[PDB]
Amino acid sequence: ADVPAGVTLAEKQTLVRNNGSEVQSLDPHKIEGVPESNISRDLFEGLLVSDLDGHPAPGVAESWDNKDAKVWTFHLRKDAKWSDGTPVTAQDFVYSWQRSVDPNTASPYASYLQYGHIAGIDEILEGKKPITDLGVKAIDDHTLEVTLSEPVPYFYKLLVHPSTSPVPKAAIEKFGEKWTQPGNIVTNGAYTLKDWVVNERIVLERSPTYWNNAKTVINQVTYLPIASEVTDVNRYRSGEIDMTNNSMPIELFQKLKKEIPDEVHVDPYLCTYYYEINNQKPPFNDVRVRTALKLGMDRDIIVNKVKAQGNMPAYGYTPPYTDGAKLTQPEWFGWSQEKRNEEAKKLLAEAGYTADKPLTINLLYNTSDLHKKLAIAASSLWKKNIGVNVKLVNQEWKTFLDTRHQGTFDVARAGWCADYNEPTSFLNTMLSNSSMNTAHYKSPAFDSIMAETLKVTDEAQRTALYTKAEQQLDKDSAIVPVYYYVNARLVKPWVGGYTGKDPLDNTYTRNMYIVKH
Repeated sequence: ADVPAGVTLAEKQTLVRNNGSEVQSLDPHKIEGVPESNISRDLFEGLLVSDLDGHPAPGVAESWDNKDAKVWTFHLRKDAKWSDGTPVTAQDFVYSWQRSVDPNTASPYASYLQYGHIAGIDEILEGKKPITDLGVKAIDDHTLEVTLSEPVPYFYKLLVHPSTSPVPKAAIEKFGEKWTQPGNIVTNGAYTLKDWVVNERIVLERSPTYWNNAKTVINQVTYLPIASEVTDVNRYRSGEIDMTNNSMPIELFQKLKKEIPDEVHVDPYLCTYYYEINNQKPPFNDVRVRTALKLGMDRDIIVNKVKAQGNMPAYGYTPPYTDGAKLTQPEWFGWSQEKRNEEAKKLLAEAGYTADKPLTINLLYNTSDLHKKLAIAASSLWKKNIGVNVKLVNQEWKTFLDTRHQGTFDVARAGWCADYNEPTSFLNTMLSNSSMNTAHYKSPAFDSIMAETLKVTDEAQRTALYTKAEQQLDKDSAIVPVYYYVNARLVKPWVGGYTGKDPLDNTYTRNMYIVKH
């Protein structure tokens, strides 16, 4: 943290944040969600971190080199240390990345380093080649060399993601899944784990072995797992919570904005709210049925509910403000809803679903006051607009994510947030082979467009291809875009170091401080 001149720090440097739900895991290879990443960024530190503006900055690596954006060499800082005093080495990263891509690990982010095209990865992910063939090596204890199968100019931007953080071999092998328990866990971020009470709290405490501990200010941070936005705000107003989750109660926003205007932060956020269709679940294996569902949704009515927060109605997957995106709106997005509804019902009839023989589907969502209200509106809209009957099903975060990977759902509320600020962070999740493809969308044509993005010579051509990717995704009605996110949360006046200027919102507790109050 960089505390300004004049600021008087409080004696008690402690922070309470709502994390929104109970984490899947504290193992960096077993996570895929925002809540999981939030805690992971305090506990483990990779080669690079995000600075306050979201730009990649030195983490364990203090400097780095690249040849032709294909061989990357990272010089690791000599004082990088684990919480048990031992050094963080190149060898740690080799072990960790290998573990990330091992089929036996079953990481939901197994495909993340394949987004960077590390040599050997394709056949390792399929179980045809051993993990030790991965193109990552420890040249010496403090020099990590990564070899890619082709130039990837943005490869370095991936390396801030927690799935690329190092993990402690000895704790994992001694304790298996219990390695992340308070007595067993070994960490290399600014904090370590103090306490973990399921469905109550996770308490982290400052770790003096952290190389940059001298700059850390907060001594203890508590993360809470409260899924109810309304409860989050209530416990904020009564003094328990210092920072809410970035999920507002629709109905309370304007009142908050009127009563405590200086505590309401609203910033750009590179995430898209959508209804993910299970493309492998009949009848949604029919492009006509998916298209009907996409067109029949009234984005204007949904967005109008959160209007005060400034959300924009969505026409695709990749947020239009993503670095490197110059997206086009498809023709259907310029129609009236009436016209959209008429098209949708004709499509349904072509597929054989009529007024007299209507479709009933299940809409899955994760427990949340916001998603519930929006799901009730979505069901009502679909019934009235295109004659589809929609039943709601709610599941807790961890299980919700499980269900979507297992494919035991029809349609699901979903939100995806960039992991690095470049359109492949989104588009690579719809690759046929991706560990993150919960839509179960498989288009050889799409995959082929994405393979072309790394064969072109300049960034303008790459940008034009990302637009071709989105157009293909839309032509296949893989998902039902709803709205582009904003990052809206409550932050107490004495909390310092929250700038909100990173559009991916990768904040670190080590950057905050408590002003005397």
